[PDB]
Amino acid sequence: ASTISVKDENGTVKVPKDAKRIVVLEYSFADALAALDVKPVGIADDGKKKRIIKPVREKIGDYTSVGTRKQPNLEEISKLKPDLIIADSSRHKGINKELNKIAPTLSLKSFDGDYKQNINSFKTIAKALNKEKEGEKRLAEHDKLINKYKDEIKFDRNQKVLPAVVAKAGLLAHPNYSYVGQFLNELGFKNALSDDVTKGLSKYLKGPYLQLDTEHLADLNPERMIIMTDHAKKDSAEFKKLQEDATWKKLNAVKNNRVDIVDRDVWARSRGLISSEEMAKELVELSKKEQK
Ligand SMILES: [Cl-]
Repeated sequence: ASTISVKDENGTVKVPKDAKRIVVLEYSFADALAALDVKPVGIADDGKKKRIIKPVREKIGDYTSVGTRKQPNLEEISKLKPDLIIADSSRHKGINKELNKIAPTLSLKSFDGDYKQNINSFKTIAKALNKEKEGEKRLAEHDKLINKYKDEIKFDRNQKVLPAVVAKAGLLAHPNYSYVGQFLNELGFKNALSDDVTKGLSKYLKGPYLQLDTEHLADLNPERMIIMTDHAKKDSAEFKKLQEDATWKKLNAVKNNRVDIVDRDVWARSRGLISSEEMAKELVELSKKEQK
């Protein structure tokens, strides 16, 4: 057994050179494999086929679900007898010992990784699978496409942007160092949540995100909002109570038609090359709609 030594979040991992059958425990890792022409044999898809973004889903074809990302089914992982497991360095610390009994396991950033960190995980996966050259070519293609979309997004970058999900009668905002915040910065946007602003709102942190009630949204008053929801729906009970609020109606982004509701699976959960390409493409389309 020859191996390839790579670094992951726990140190060195010796990956067998014959690794072909791979179980992945986050969506970004499934994108990484598909980009490299590898079909994972198992995926923690939360029991929802639609959670794997369409172009990735269709490329991979049939696979076996190993259950939720929160609590993967180790019986199902062990039954697959994989060559390699790719686990999330934040989600899967608890099961790491058990996973290592089953197969060589890489522990890589996804859930707690920003845009660049997710890219890096992709690079580690490419190296682990003796596909470094293929990964370089794919990433050069990706970067060229992202920059092409950047140039095609017509929005005025001086309109500061707030990316957020809906939570508890307000917005749970993704700050400038989040995956979404950093990606928007890559596209030349200015996050409304500057470092100073976020410092001044930190008593409202809930882990990685900032809870903003309508009072604090009104104070921030970002020129643009991107609200990520399941199925890109805007008629949930929570969001409707928010949209009915008097302070909401006075917001600069609301009055001026600069609030866009986008798909949470694509924008927040996927964290892949294909999904970030689709996020950028969507911004181009939105920016080209009848100005009105
Ligand atoms: Cl997620």
